[PDB]
Amino acid sequence: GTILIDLSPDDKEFQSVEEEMQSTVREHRDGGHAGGIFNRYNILKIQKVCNKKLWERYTHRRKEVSEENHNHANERMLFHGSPFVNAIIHKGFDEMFGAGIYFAENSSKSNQYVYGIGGGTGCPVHKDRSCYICHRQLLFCRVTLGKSFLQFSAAHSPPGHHSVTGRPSVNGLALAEYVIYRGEQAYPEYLITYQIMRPE
Ligand SMILES: CN(C)CC(=O)Nc1ccc2[nH]c(=O)c3ccccc3c2c1
Ligand SMILES: [Zn+2]
Repeated sequence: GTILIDLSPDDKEFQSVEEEMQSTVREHRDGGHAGGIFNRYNILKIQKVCNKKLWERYTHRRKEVSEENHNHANERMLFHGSPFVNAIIHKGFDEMFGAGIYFAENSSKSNQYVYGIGGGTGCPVHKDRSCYICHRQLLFCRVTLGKSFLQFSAAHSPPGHHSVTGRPSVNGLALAEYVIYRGEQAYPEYLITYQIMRPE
């Protein structure tokens, strides 16, 4: 029962999401090996994901979490990159910091997983991990963290916790990464279609 509502570029909801994509790009310690070499994206399309089943399932668990955490869901908007975005938007999320589902504040970190682990073999057409041509897709997701276990960084949550926060302890300009272990603690709210852009 998933529908995808296309947002117009002049829509304020389109604009606030593009600005989160763009302003959270960083350099990566692999010099672009996994995700490509770029400072910004070309946003081709932003679609709002509407699914009543999956939404109700998210909100039910969010209420459970907040009740176990002094009425605080600790809800964030985070990026998720995966080859299986198609399954995720229709079926929901299913089952470094464990065997959970990973999310990032840096859009460019999630971009490293679009074609698979460590960027896989790159795009299906050119086998190029820095392809400036093929169309990529990321999810921008509403995620319930509850009480998050702090991990200073370079299955189930820990007892009494609802998620893990990977705090970058060495990396200079990195933002945080997060892990949940219950698929129903995240709702995929926007599907973003884009290309990475070659520096001039
Ligand atoms: C056991 N690991 C090789 C599996 C793994 O790394 N899976 C995986 C799979 C997909 C992932 N997608 C992300 O957007 C992401 C963002 C920040 C950190 C990790 C991820 C991410 C991680
Ligand atoms: Zn390509």
